[PDB]
Amino acid sequence: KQPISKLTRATPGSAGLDLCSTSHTVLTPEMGPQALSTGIYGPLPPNTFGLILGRSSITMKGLQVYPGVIDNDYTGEIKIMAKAVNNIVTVSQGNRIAQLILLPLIETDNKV
Amino acid sequence: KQPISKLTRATPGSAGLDLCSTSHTVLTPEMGPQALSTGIYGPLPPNTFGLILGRSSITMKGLQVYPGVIDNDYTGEIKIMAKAVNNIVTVSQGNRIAQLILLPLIETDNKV
Amino acid sequence: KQPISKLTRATPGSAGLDLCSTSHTVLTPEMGPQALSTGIYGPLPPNTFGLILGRSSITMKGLQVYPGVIDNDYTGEIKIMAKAVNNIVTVSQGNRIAQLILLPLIETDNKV
Ligand SMILES: O=c1ccn([C@H]2C[C@H](O)[C@@H](COP(=O)(O)NP(=O)(O)OP(=O)(O)O)O2)c(=O)[nH]1
Ligand SMILES: O=c1ccn([C@H]2C[C@H](O)[C@@H](COP(=O)(O)NP(=O)(O)OP(=O)(O)O)O2)c(=O)[nH]1
Ligand SMILES: O=c1ccn([C@H]2C[C@H](O)[C@@H](COP(=O)(O)NP(=O)(O)OP(=O)(O)O)O2)c(=O)[nH]1
Ligand SMILES: [Mg+2]
Ligand SMILES: [Mg+2]
Ligand SMILES: [Mg+2]
Repeated sequence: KQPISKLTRATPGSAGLDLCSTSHTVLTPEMGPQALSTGIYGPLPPNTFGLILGRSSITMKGLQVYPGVIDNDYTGEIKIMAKAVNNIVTVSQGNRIAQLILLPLIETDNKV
Repeated sequence: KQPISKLTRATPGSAGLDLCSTSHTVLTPEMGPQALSTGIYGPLPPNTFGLILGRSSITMKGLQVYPGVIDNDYTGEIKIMAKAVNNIVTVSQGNRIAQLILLPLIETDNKV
Repeated sequence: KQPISKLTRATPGSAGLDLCSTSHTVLTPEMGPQALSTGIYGPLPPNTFGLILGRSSITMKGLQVYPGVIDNDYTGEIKIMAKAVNNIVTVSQGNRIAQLILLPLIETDNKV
């Protein structure tokens, strides 16, 4: 297992940490949502939660990433939920497919 | 009407407040986006805004929730904007279909 | 080029800055994702990043906006990544098609 801290940013001002697919995978529209492995695991830094979002270059090439919420205390593997929009999409091993954004986790009095 | 404060978190580290559908609804791909009732109303806590996002277990079962922005001062009913991706999806009353994330509302000098 | 500061909010409590299309464009489902011009450019205020999200009235009319991350130091044109869901969608010049949300950019020790 590899932690969040192993992820990298494209540039200092890049909002997201890049997430790569660990397998070669082919996706077609009729397959619907698929969960792609990353080999990267939660949990997140205290007081933060994560959002998985698409990279625009990948979205424009026809692979939609469904935004996903990563809970602060999640300790499982971060998977990318993805669907081919219109056409056959081929993802190669180590391709940068999504990005992880970290956001503040607001406290509320909501019952847990 | 029920306020945000009545919503619940799965767990202390869960980023989202769960949103349930108040009706039994069937969705097919050809129907396009549908607004599902929740019986839950704005407004939000001061200096925050909301984002409606899908639950991953639901996304992977073929129901896409379109991310929605809930404005701080919205006082209407929070509805879930949803679409069946590929197949017929059946939502039962009280099923947890989406989640509400609260985020800080940044001030800017943009004209209003 | 026009900066972010020229954008406007619907109302004081509106989380988003409105983004309008600079061209008349027709979209059909088979076309897949399209990048719509806005004539608005980065960069963003220090310590913030942007998220492009759909307006709910537009989503419910059948035009999906793919959430997009705007990096702090992006200096290019902000484009709206959009797809007609089920039907033919016609976007007119100056129509409000998306919104820009500003969020805090969290610092991490991730290698850049
Ligand atoms: O795209 C995603 C979304 C979620 N996740 C993981 C991280 C998060 O902590 C966990 C829970 O996600 P959701 O709350 O959105 N799913 P759900 O509500 O269906 O499951 P649970 O009831 O356990 O919260 O699933 C992913 O790995 N990828
Ligand atoms: O998924 C959603 C998205 C928005 N909303 C509500 C809450 C928000 O305050 C209100 C406005 O949403 P948008 O700003 O995204 N819609 P639009 O720009 O089309 O309407 P308005 O011009 O009034 O802001 O709609 C939902 O109930 N569900
Ligand atoms: O919907 C979008 C998404 C991104 N963008 C721009 C702003 C952002 O700074 C830039 C990078 O977006 P992504 O990081 O999501 N794309 P990608 O990872 O494919 O490119 P890069 O490797 O340069 O980061 O693209 C848009 O204009 N519209
Ligand atoms: Mg990127
Ligand atoms: Mg959940
Ligand atoms: Mg709006």
